[PDB]
Amino acid sequence: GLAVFLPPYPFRGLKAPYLWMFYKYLHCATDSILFITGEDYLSVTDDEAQRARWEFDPASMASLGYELPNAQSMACHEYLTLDNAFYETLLSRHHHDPIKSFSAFLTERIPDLETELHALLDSKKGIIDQIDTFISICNCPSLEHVARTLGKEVMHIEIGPLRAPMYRNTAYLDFAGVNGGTEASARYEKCQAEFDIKASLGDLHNYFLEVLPPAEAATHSAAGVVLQVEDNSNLIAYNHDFTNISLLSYVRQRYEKEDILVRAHPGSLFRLRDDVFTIDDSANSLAFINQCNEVFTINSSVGLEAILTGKKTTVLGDCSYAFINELAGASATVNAAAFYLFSYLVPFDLVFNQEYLKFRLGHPEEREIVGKHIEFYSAHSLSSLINEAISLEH
Amino acid sequence: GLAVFLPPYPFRGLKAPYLWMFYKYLHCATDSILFITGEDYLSVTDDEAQRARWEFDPASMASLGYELPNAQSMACHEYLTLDNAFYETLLSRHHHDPIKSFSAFLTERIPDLETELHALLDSKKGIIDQIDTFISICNCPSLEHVARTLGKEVMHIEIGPLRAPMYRNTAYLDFAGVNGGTEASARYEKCQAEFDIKASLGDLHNYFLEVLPPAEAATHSAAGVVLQVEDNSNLIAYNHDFTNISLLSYVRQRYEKEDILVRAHPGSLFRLRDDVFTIDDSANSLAFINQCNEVFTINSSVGLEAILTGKKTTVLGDCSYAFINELAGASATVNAAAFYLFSYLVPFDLVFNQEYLKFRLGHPEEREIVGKHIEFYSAHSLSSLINEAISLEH
Ligand SMILES: Nc1ccn([C@@H]2O[C@H](COP(=O)(O)O[C@@]3(C(=O)O)C[C@@H](O)[C@@H](O)[C@@H]([C@H](O)CO)O3)[C@@H](O)[C@H]2O)c(=O)n1
Ligand SMILES: Nc1ccn([C@@H]2O[C@H](COP(=O)(O)O[C@@]3(C(=O)O)C[C@@H](O)[C@@H](O)[C@@H]([C@H](O)CO)O3)[C@@H](O)[C@H]2O)c(=O)n1
Repeated sequence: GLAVFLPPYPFRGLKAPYLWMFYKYLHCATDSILFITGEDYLSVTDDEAQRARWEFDPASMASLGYELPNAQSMACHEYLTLDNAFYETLLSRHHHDPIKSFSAFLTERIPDLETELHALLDSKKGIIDQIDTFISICNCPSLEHVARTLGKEVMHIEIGPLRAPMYRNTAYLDFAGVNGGTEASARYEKCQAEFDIKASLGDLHNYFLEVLPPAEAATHSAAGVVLQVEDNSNLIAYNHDFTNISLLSYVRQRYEKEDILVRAHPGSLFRLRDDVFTIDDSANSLAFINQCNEVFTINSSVGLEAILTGKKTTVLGDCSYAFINELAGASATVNAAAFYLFSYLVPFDLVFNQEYLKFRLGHPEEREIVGKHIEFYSAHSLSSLINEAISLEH
Repeated sequence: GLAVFLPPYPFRGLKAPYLWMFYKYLHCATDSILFITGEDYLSVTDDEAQRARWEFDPASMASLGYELPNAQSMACHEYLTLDNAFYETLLSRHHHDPIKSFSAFLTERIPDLETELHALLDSKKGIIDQIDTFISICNCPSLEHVARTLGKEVMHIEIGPLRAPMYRNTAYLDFAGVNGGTEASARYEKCQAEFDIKASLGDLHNYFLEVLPPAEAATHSAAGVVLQVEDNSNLIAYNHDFTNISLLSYVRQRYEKEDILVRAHPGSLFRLRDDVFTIDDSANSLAFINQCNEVFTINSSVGLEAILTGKKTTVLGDCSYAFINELAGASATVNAAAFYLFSYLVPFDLVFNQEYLKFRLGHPEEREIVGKHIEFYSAHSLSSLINEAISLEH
């Protein structure tokens, strides 16, 4: 079966922080799977002092394609629960800074964590052997080390950078790292010679757009700045020490403040005062981007959007799509982006689909991977698969 | 004379960033002083695309006690100007992050900076010998190293944590460090035995309050969180890696979100969304504090305010006043705070007064220092000086 790691540790101050993926796996489940999680994920469903959370909102539920589990839905599966005192103990080893503790959880081994994991995984006999792969929603070297000892692979799975309703839903699936430490550039390097895509970057973008585009390229700001959620894993671990405020100061070295348009992240706790910069108020990030000559970001999904619409983009942090931007030729960039969208990214629902997971677990050729994504999307060389997908969809 | 260091480097994206202190020294000047600064501080006065800055606002001018210089006012003094390409070069040595470059400027030696300083300081003969002390508005180990080579002391001078109109204006003056690396705790340790202050912490606070207090201790939040300006020197260098967002997550480990009251810094670029926490909207930080049972801060001036009003205070960064909070007994805390307010802090105008600077340059006894501050404030042992000041002022 699948071993799904949904750590309960409330680093950002929220209990059961990955509850939406717990509900998505639980909704889509054909076989039993092993949850490695925390008591919180199980009791939130009945605790009334938190039904104002967004994972219980029918608009988020419909958008991610899940319904709330019931007693029978829970009982198909096995559960292993981590405890809190390791969390308390972890905080005190990092000066009671929960954000530094999160950083450590994302980027270093924690021996106590590993022992707890090793203990739960043979808490009952037969558990270990039934495990076909681990799935983790974030990088976790404690788990990756545990997985090596046992001979298990680790699929790192997260919602993608293109999302409904603006786009088809996409998801990440990467054996090395999600967001940080990814293998997207190395997968492309192995197959770049098979890519001869007869489309522009804009045509790639249109294939994935599910809406009429805004499209008012008239009136502009020389520079657009993308802000991110301040304590997102991207901004804690893979940011190269850039923050929202040093990103703005980066931009202000280069442009006067009258030439800068700044878009706060809708999900951030913080908004911009209407004092110094021109604050964007577009209904969506695509219409924000189309108002800017160039775009500056740490590692937000919106940077990919800026690259697919042809904009000069500066990417200051590590991310899965950076390598696309770093290519020289215009054609080289198109081919790298097409591999990215059609083969690195996965149609969102497949990463919760157990047979597609078995497929990826056999490490098939890039042609097979691209042919299975396009089949899902549309419901013979690799280049002609994509070229025709583009040509027919249009 | 005085050698005043007002670095022109626009780390926070603002030219002539320390312009208000340049205008305060220029207004108060009796003798010629040597400015070590940048071309920007001189041309801003005539550049019309920046008279919207707050240093030209008659309300800031009246509050800090200065008027704008004229041609004659400038001509009393000598000027030495730093150049920009060292700044450009510094940025590229820190991944073009201006906030990391600022951190380095505040906490490490920069050899190129030192050579530039050494060059300007004997650009003309006789400059060096006329220098009686350097004054710097922030810590700068390049300058401190330069000062040691030449045999000069460095006064670190900044606006204090108590400010008009809520309080008498105060200023910092410290030979080792301002904000970071201060000597306040070590000055107190040398004289603690001379301190027997017959007053409460509240009476200390009242001596400095210049307004009727708000005073509505009825209705409360278990926890108040103080946010700071995100790219302030305090939050770049002396913060122990705490940020506004990890401070909130620190508080959320300890209290539910319904028990937390959060005050953004009025000067920050960012305000809080009205979604998750109760956002304070008091007219001033004192009325915010009086609504909270305990107060959490990195190293904001408001933490001192919380300590003078008797509140349980948590201080997560380095600051000049921390040592007061770390004391055990109630009496011990009063005495440490009285030394802090009456002898560590300086009445704001004296730190621009050239004869008072000569006084401090002779390193007089704490009794002399306290007697000169109280004389300024009111216009014989150390304990009876303060006890009577408190008793008469009331
Ligand atoms: N200034 C911004 C930033 C984002 N968005 C919108 O918010 C979405 C997410 O972009 P993000 O910038 O990539 O958001 C974060 C981030 O802040 O870095 C937080 C959260 O989405 C989380 O999903 C992580 C990664 O998905 C972690 O795996 O990424 C975009 O696709 C876009 O719809 C926006 O409109 N404006
Ligand atoms: N949440 C806050 C923070 C501050 N203040 C008010 O703003 C003032 C400054 O407090 P600060 O928190 O100490 O402000 C900063 C800071 O953000 O740390 C920025 C700026 O004042 C600068 O003066 C530095 C030091 O003065 C640097 O020497 O300190 C307080 O005295 C108080 O009037 C407030 O009302 N609410």
